[PDB]
Amino acid sequence: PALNARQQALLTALNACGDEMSGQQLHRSLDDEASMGLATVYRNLRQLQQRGLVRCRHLPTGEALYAPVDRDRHHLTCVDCGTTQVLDHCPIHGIDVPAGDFELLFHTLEFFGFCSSCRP
Amino acid sequence: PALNARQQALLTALNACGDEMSGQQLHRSLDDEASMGLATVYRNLRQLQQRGLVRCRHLPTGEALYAPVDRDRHHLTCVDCGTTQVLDHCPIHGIDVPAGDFELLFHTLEFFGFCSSCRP
Amino acid sequence: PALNARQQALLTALNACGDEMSGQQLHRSLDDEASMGLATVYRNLRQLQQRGLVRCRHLPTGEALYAPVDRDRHHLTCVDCGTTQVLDHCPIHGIDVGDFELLFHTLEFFGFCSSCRP
Amino acid sequence: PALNARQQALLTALNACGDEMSGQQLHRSLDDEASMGLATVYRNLRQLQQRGLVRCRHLPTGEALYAPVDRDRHHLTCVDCGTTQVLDHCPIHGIDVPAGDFELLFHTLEFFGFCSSCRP
Ligand SMILES: [Zn+2]
Ligand SMILES: [Zn+2]
Ligand SMILES: [Zn+2]
Ligand SMILES: [Zn+2]
Ligand SMILES: [Zn+2]
Ligand SMILES: [Zn+2]
Ligand SMILES: [Zn+2]
Ligand SMILES: [Zn+2]
Ligand SMILES: [Zn+2]
Repeated sequence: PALNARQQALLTALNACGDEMSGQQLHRSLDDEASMGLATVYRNLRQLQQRGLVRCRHLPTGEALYAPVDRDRHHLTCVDCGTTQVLDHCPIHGIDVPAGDFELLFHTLEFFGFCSSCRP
Repeated sequence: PALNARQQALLTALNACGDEMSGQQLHRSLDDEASMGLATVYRNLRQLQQRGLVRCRHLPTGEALYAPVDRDRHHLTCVDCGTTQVLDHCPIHGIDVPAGDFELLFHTLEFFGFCSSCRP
Repeated sequence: PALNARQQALLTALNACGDEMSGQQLHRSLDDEASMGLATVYRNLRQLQQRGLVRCRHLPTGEALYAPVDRDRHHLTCVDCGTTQVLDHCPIHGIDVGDFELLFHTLEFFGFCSSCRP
Repeated sequence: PALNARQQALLTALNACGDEMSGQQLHRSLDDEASMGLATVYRNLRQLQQRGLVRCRHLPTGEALYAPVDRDRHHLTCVDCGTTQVLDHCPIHGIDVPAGDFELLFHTLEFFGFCSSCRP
């Protein structure tokens, strides 16, 4: 098929941001011309996800962050204080999973531990 | 300090399930001898997480699932229909983190694509 | 006979744990002073099994789980995802079964969980 | 799904043998027409196991033995010398588990003790 105007506006906003965006950040980024209700943002994000055009991950707090499917950024996160840093590059280096008759689009990879302040 | 009786009962239940459980599923799994209130389950889970004895991740739905920290099971999930399969083996088994005094506990690795039924 | 220090340390650890333990979990759980190589853990477990003091079962993927012989817990296991529930009671309690001396039984159920059933 | 030619060849060989077979025994049983690599045998057995079309049980040594899912044979085994005898019939007589939202396929039932030679 082809993208409706709301799906196109969300993909444009996700591409324009250098980072991931929460549903609320994405909602606040829309100007009058592109404006839609918050529930409409989430519905249209879900459709973009089902078409494999948007990726999602959750912070430890449960907040969802969205990005274009091609943005493959991974983090180290302290399980105590939640402090987080981005990895320089993806350590899988584009290698394929071993290969079950499943068409692969992307991976989320997140590392968890204790920062200097929190380590026992 | 050593693990109290409630912390031990939760670790036992998470080990016995062979996979992961939400806080509500963990609560429903406890036998008469291990049973405690739901708020007690959440408080004790949070403590186990902070001690690095339990790992947590979020499903695409935003539900939080818990497992023993050493249970390292990854999935393929269809972004269209939400069908999921567990991988028999971790494809990044033994990975080190690249580069200042951060103690690694675990990684979350999840693959997303289209299943046989959904692939265009 | 009587148990050597290594056999006693493994039986103590299996009794102290509220559930079954893999050989690797048992190995990691030992006190520093009683610690031994993983192959030594397996050799000593095999001796405890031969004396009828420890029971063993295998997960579908081949991992061995050990417990005191007296712990008679049975499971429902999904053959797809490996999700498991313990049965609250033994469903063959009181079952009947020359010169074979019976010590214990393993009883394990396999199927599809709600998520995996097509 | 449906069975590929390798899955069909393994099911045929397991049905043709009067009892259970290790992956290596199954591999050695295949004729020129049905032959495949050992790793292919294990991969295809694992798939059949996950689909509930073959049953698996482990000898005390850890060796995996496979059979058609409907073949329900149980044993008496000496824990000392490993000598084993088959039970003349299943004493559960097809009775169902008590009955959560779980579809039951089969049971493994194994008895353990000391043979005449072994009790000290
Ligand atoms: Zn921290
Ligand atoms: Zn990556
Ligand atoms: Zn690199
Ligand atoms: Zn699908
Ligand atoms: Zn892993
Ligand atoms: Zn399952
Ligand atoms: Zn029993
Ligand atoms: Zn014997
Ligand atoms: Zn039977």
